[PDB]
Amino acid sequence: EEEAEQNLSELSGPWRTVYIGSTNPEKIQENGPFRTYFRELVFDDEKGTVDFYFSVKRDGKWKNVHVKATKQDDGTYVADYEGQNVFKIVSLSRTHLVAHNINVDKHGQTTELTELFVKLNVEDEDLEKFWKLTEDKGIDKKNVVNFLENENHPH
Amino acid sequence: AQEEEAEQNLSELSGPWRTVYIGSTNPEKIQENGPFRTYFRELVFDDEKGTVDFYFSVKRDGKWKNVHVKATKQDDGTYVADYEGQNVFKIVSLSRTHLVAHNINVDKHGQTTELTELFVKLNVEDEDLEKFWKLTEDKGIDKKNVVNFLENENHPHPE
Ligand SMILES: Nc1cccc2cc3ccccc3cc12
Ligand SMILES: Nc1cccc2cc3ccccc3cc12
Repeated sequence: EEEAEQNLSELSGPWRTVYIGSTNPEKIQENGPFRTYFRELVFDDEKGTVDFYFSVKRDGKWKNVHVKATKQDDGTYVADYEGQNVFKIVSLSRTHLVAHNINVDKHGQTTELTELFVKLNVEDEDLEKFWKLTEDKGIDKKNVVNFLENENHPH
Repeated sequence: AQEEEAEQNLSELSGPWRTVYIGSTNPEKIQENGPFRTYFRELVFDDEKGTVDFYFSVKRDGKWKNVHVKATKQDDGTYVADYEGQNVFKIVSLSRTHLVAHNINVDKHGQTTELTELFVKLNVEDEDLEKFWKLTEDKGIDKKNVVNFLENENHPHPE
């Protein structure tokens, strides 16, 4: 019985959007800039940054977007995306993230958003059980597809 | 006496699941446009009827399809289901977060293919859901202005 050491960087990896709420419905409606499907998040304790990787559909087509947020002294984060954003992490753990974002667009319009995201965790022993079974059945490693990375890098 | 009955309570594990890895003795079956290149979405276990409903997506002929398959348990402990032929699969390892399975498929030409798979569950805890709803209520956001991204038709394509 063992568990990996807790590190903020250990939180990095595949994450998925569960719910997103908005004070302005238009921002999260179809073709809205904040109807974001998360792919991955990367936390960097040293630089005080969080890199966001998500997909959003615009003009009827899906786009992959990357946004880097920078932490401030007050613990909040700032990021440039469809205007200026100030993001606060309300709750964070190995499996979930609840955040509050304040966005002010190119027209001075303010929108507040809430979100719940969940992390997809793949444990070491589960991976080992999969590979053992795979080799027991005589399946070549090149005959294995990684669906998770496909979902994390869509098109 | 052979083995004894197994106290089975998997109803608990129902919910959103995702495909991590799928291996195959026949690469054609899981290559692009392959029938088993299946992206899981949801799994529902019924302990009383002894079944498992699979909800997944697969790309066929350049087109995405949402598929629903019902599997039925057997005295054997394995499950059988019809999908691109006859299937007999076994759950090798299972927990609140992962599923490792072995499936044997025989297509319409009698060809036998063995597949292995690792799937992970997307667990949404009540404590976290409550935190989200409280925060959402605090920001004066109406429940109708909240979008569910777990169960939504309009989503990105993995390929
Ligand atoms: N700072 C941000 C940058 C890009 C997308 C975001 C999407 C969000 C969704 C819910 C709550 C906060 C969010 C912050 C975001
Ligand atoms: N019963 C099933 C129906 C449809 C696709 C499946 C894909 C699988 C992949 C690896 C192991 C078992 C599988 C069972 C499947």
